Amino acid sequence: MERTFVMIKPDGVQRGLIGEIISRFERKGFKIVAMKLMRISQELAEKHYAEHREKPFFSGLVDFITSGPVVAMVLEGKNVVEVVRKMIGATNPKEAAPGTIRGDFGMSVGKNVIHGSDSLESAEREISLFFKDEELVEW
Amino acid sequence: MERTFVMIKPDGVQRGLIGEIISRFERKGFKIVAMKLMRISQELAEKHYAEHREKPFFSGLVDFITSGPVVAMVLEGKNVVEVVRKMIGATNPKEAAPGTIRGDFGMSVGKNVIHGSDSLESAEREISLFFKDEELVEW
Amino acid sequence: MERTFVMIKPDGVQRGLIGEIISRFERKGFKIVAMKLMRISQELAEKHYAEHREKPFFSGLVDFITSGPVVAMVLEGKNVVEVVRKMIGATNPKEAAPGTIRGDFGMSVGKNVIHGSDSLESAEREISLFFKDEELVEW
Amino acid sequence: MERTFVMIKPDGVQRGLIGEIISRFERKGFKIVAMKLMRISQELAEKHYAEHREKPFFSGLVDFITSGPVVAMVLEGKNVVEVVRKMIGATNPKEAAPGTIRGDFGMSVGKNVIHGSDSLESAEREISLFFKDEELVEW
Amino acid sequence: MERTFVMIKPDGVQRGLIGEIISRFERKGFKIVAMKLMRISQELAEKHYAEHREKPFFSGLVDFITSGPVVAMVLEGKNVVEVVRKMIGATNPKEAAPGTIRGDFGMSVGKNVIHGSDSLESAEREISLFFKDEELVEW
Amino acid sequence: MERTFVMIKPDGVQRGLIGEIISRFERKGFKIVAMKLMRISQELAEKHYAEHREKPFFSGLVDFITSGPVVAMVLEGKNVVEVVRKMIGATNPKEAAPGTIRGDFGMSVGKNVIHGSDSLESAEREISLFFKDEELVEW
Repeated sequence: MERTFVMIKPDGVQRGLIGEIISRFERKGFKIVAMKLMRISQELAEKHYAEHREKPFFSGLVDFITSGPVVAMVLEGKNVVEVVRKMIGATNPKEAAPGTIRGDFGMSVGKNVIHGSDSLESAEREISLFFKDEELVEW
Repeated sequence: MERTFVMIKPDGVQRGLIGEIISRFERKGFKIVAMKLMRISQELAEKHYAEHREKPFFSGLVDFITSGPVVAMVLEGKNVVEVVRKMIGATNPKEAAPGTIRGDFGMSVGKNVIHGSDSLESAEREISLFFKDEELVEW
Repeated sequence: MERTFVMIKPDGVQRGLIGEIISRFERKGFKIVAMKLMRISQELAEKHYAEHREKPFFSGLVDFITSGPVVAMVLEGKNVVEVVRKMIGATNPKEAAPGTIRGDFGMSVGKNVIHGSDSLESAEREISLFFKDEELVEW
Repeated sequence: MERTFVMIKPDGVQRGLIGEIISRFERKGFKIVAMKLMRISQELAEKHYAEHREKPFFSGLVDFITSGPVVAMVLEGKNVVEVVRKMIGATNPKEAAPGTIRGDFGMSVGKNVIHGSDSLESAEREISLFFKDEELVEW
Repeated sequence: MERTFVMIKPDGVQRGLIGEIISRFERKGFKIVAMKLMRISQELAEKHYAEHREKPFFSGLVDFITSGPVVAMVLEGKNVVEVVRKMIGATNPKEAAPGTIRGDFGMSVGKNVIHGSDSLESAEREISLFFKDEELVEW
Repeated sequence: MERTFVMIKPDGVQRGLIGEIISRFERKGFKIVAMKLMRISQELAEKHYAEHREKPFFSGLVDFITSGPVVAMVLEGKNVVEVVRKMIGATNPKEAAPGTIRGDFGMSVGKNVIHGSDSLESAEREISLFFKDEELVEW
């Protein structure tokens, strides 16, 4: 059954938006099957953002995801990857539709509160990267 | 500084109240310094409820608490143990005041949505039981 | 099992509080087993308020209660009568506790947004008065 | 003055979404002029869904609207038919815009929480089908 | 740093929507740097709506913004003019996207709850018109 | 008729709680008859807190209250002073009941989010201190 990775970023955590974000996913009927508050190491951040490593300001992108506690989480349900992407909305919070997490809360592209996997492929990669098998919980 | 332990129980998880509960702690200004979704083992459930092990409802407690995922968490702030207990309210949701978590959501004395340490000592025992030091996160 | 009667009064209806009120009962885990929007007749209003028919505010009660649509409802669950009364709070919203329906929304002793049966007997009388058996719905 | 028919489906009712849905319509300024909790008979369901009778899985569509209590309701206000359609959003909750009832709550096309009339024509037909004249209330 | 003018119109004020509107802007991370409850004079209304003076029903447009207290306010933050325009949504509340203030609350074009500046140019004009320099507050 | 004074303090402003606070007063049915964002001057802060000027925390009070913008407001309605005090709750948020403003949001006795007049006399003094007559708005 389909799963996606979500990270509540340090700005989401620091601004007290964790409950609000989770409620949106629970109201929508998804299952949290893994979740933890953590601090992301340098290495892990670079691995996570590997496809961005030759892009402008890579290190400001990394610096920021290591600048505070995040909530790492795996959601399960039908069309979860795609549905979570639409609930989160466009990377740029000015362009993200109203009613999306980024349209309603995000302050800028760099401070856009939350990440969700792009694709089936990147969900599987991000889930394996952040969680061991034993951290997944059945329900 | 002062820390308390909170558990969103399987009824709170299964009913989609994780976010709402977390939001009350965030709006209150507390800092989540550790958090995880988990399944509680038989042994962990018995150590946690050790004081009630001679009571005739002990199997009802244990079977319930290990029946689905819970969210375990550590909260930090001034008077956190006392303040969190007041926010959660009386064990029996029928007696819990309106505006408490148990008063607004609990459905029975056993299905009361959430637990919070009841003293300084209980908070130290419970945090030690549920978390290793490495799962604690400085902001 | 145990049932109580609830009426969202014409002020609650006219101010747009039906959903909010219903949501508190749903988040609390009660089952709505009968519900309807209605206009209360003169006769129904007098039978309902029969005990106050010698009081000098009786015309104020009756004219108010039959002045716009109400929502009549039957709620079911453990301790529902007592729990619903506590959720609704004291008759005079000035005395009702914060977090109650009357404490959060009521504007005067007469415009107090909502009624809930005050005992087992009162709940049986009121349900009988407002609903025929065929309007009861098993889940 | 324009009216539309809304049905909160059994999944909306069973998941405790009745207040939330009603609040969205009351915040938007519409009047509930009829409402009831009911169970839909086989006959009524088939009549309601008559235009679908030669389409795939008709009977799964019927089976489901009879599988639990629904809330039947008539809303009144300007552009109500069309405005309610946009508030409810696309039949498919994956495609329904964020901020719509189906985008925020719906789990699938079959479990999409709510129905609202398509057209002036089908509102008039659905209202007559579910309500007698005396169940409409003036305000 | 960019600023925009917002007016909560008399219908928004009269329907108790002031907190809700402000919360949407605070959740989005904007700063209120000026705000007041006031009554708009005839002169000020005509000046405010000067570009509409040769359009149909100008005086009904004016009559209405003078028919009750409004909240005048200046918001500051990045892309504030444009982001506030999208949060408020299309002038016509039937066409305004769900999740926008006008899509969720507005009853009609004339009763559309709220105004926000069109452009950098009209923000500067509307701010100067409603506020003296000393009413702006630094933070 | 009866009026009280309310101040959303700099913690309430800086944390993004203005709307939420205002919404509780609006849902309660009170009329805002004057309101403004302001910076409080040293002198205004000392006159307001005159009774505490010999207490060792007086500098902590004054420095805090003049440390960022506040929202000053006048609310009108039956029993407004008493009712608003109950809604706000006890000075020390640890003692304030759940469902109060201070109980749900206050983080310390000094950072308690909000002030409301404590008597009829105090309300007259405070309204006089913070507002000129011309800032009062009849609905």
